[PDB]
Amino acid sequence: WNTKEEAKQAFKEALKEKRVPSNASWEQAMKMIINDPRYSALAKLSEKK
Repeated sequence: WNTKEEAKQAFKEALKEKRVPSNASWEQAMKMIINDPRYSALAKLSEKK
């Protein structure tokens, strides 16, 4: 992604796919896409943005 906001949107989408609890922290939310190779692109993007 070339836009930080668009990156955040992609994260939220993956968070929905990972059924991330609304009471879960941002860090915990990212862990769901970090441990999942399928979203490794977003795991790195979260550091790029």
